[PDB]
Amino acid sequence: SWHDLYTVLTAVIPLYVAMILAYGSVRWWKIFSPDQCSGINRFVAIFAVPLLSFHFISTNNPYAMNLRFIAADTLQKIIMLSLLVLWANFTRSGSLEWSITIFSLSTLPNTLVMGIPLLIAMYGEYSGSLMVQIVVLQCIIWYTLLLFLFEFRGAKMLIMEQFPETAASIVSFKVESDVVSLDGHDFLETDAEIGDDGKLHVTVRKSKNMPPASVMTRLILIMVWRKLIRNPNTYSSLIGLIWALVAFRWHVAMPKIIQQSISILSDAGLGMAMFSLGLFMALQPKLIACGNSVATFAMAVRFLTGPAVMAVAAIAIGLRGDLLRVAIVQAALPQGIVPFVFAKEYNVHPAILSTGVIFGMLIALPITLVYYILLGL
Amino acid sequence: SWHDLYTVLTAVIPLYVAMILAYGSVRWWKIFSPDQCSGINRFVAIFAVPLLSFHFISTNNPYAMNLRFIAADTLQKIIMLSLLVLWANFTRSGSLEWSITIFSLSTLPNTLVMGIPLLIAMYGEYSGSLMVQIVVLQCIIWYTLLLFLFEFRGAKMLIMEQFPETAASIVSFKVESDVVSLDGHDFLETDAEIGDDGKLHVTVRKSKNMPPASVMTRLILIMVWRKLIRNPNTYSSLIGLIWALVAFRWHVAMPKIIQQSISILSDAGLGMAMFSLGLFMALQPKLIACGNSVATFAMAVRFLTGPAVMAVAAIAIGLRGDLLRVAIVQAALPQGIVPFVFAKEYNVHPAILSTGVIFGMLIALPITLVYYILLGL
Repeated sequence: SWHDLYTVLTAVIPLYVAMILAYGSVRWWKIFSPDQCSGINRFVAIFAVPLLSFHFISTNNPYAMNLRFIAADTLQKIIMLSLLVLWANFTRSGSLEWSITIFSLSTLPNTLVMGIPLLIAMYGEYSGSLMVQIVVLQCIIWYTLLLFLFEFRGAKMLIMEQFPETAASIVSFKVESDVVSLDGHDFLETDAEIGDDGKLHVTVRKSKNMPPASVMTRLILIMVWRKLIRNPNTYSSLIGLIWALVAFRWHVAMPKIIQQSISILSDAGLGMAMFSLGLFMALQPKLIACGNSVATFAMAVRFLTGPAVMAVAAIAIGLRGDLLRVAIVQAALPQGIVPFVFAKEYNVHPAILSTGVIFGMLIALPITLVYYILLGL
Repeated sequence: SWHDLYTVLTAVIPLYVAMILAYGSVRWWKIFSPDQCSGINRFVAIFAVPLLSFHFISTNNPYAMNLRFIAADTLQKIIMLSLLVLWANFTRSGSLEWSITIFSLSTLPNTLVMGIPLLIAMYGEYSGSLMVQIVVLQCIIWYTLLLFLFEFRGAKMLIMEQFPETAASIVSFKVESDVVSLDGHDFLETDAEIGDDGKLHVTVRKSKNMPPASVMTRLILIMVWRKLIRNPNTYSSLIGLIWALVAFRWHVAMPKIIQQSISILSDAGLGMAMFSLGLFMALQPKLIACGNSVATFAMAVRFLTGPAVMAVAAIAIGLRGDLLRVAIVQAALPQGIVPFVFAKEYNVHPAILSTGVIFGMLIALPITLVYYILLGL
């Protein structure tokens, strides 16, 4: 039909209007300076996104989750991880960075900003609830797993570089409180001291053999804790989950004054998110970053492999009806912002992820509309 | 009672929560740089305030205005202008700058950001409609009159300084297109050429006698047009008024897609306005700028003279019932932002206006609550 297409367009165009307004304000009309845009982006990331996430999570009911949908979403990621492990361990071309980038491209779409309105327009409010559950799972688990992988890579790099031969007998790690990351952007020095028994201890502070897995486990856990304790998204997710649990357990209603206090800043989340995405689009030197072959490979992976593995897993478990379609449409969404930020901070193929987010936001309307039409027959 | 007090507090606290959040982010937790705050303020002023004003104006019905309320609001300003004229012309202590500052302090409260929610909570939606009408009148007329006065002062200063003796016989003024203001922040040079008949013409370009009023009228009109053509508020007000007229004449409904496109950025108006006010509060070196005596004089004028002249005019015309109270409560609101911006750009007592806006926002809750209680007996 065409009325449903008009409803989908009505839902999706205002986001693009905000994006184009920001793009023109920076590129055509020359209104905002780069550092002013940085300040707007900082405000958005610190305030508008965490409050929107809190508002979405604290309304979701954790006692009415759809088990099979979560099972399919987890099964596709298990399939992807298995494929990556087999490719990396049993082929000379495999690498950890490529595995991380492929996992991010093929398994982490943008569900918060764009997924909820588009899926609500396409199928209804139950699709919105499913997107909320997916966002909750993504925030609690998959972002934590990405951080685990990034911290493991950083720790491996530090161990390999600092102790090419001495790292054989290391058993303990010490890190000062001033250390916040293992990216390498700062001056990290590890003093070494001989133990009484004969082993060697190392202390990490700010200015090819493997030790046993226990010490890496401890170090990675410490780093992951130190970075989760200083991230607004973790606080938003945890507080929202706890409040949702208690409120749907004891039917407790939040005070109206606190609700309005949260909403007065939560109401700016979607428009400011799209505006900041437009600012990011305008600040880039050119729309396509990596190049023709790399960009077409990334776009093909994002818009084909994700839907393909989603279909395989969904018919494998037994998803049927509109739910199945929802999964496929969820798989074809543009790639998320949080993995892009992670790739920027750890500098693991940031150009490919930037091409992903921006060009996917640009060309998701034709691709998602085509998916909707084909699944509509 | 106390339930009505709780409702008023519920309406007003979230604004202060946003303000305090911004103040702490800049002062306590040190999140935003001064230029990032400037970028946020620029975004707010360019986008969020004009769109909020457009949304409010385009919904108002211009065929159902309350004539007597507008008559009282205009009568108080006529009284103030008459008092200022008598004081300035017939006393050696009178001045134009003092008259402008007193008029701004005593006649221009903040009705858009704070007046509408507070008055809706206090008295109902009809109070909101009255505040919308007041905002429309303020945007169309009184801001234009302020600009007329400021441009007249600038033209007088330029004429007096450039031609202490030659300005007697000037008859025509020419201004190049690059000139945007008469503030003096730029290099303004006025070439003089002798006419064929014998008079002298002057051309203004960017690097005690009075001429007849026609030439000042022409020059001031040209400058006012050149500045109204480059102000988002004028476009917002004009387009909103035209759309409201046609839509309430022919019962035309705006397309839903355009409505959502406007609303996605209009929804951030109130929270971002309060956030920017908090940023302004945090960026100042100290809360009180002018000093103890000047601040107490300005605050006393704002919170006593305005209500007093409002009462005089309202009982003079014959306002009775809650409407009368509304006027008084409208007169005790904190002083507006647009006159403060005007005073900043023309540098006419900016410290007093800054003290006005900030300290009035701080202590309007006790004063307005006291007014509500006393008028409630």
